[PDB]
Amino acid sequence: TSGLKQLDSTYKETNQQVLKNLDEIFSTKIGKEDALNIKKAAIALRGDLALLKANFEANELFFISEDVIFKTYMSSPELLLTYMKINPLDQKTAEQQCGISDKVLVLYCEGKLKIEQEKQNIRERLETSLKAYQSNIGGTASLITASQTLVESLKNKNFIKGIRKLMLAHDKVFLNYLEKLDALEISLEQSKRQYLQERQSS
Repeated sequence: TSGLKQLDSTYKETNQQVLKNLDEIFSTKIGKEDALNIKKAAIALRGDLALLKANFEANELFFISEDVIFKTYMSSPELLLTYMKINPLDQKTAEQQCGISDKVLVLYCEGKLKIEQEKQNIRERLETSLKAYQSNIGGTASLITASQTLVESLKNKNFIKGIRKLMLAHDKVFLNYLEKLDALEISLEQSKRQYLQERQSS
């Protein structure tokens, strides 16, 4: 989806601007431990913003490499079956879980197992992303209080909305990988099914 790179881009741009005006937004004689709190919030918000960007960028990185997998060995049962022949699982696991006589049925079984593994990896990533986001998005609120004009705080509000739109979009990419792998697992069984109808002709 190209709406992704759009959201991505708007985030990056306006995040750069906020980091630029950070000294200005939080700007600094007897009750001036309040100025400490201000410099405290400033420091905290840098950290929150940075951990958020770090999370997105780790995700953009996984997507590039994950997408290739869905163009290659996870693109069809035919290709996964091939991958699995060349790249079989260790003898322990292929015995505990895949000790069946037909050598082709072992490909199908090692295949399903591979899809399962991939699903687990993807959900863990989505979970890590979620946790990292949730623990940092709240700190972003400092921006509203710290803005001096109402006009400026509504700019910051709209900035934060970008963060959330982009994050929602990332969640959807994860969920969609999980969907593709589930559909693949079905195709693989439709494939296993035909193999068994074709096997009963000999």
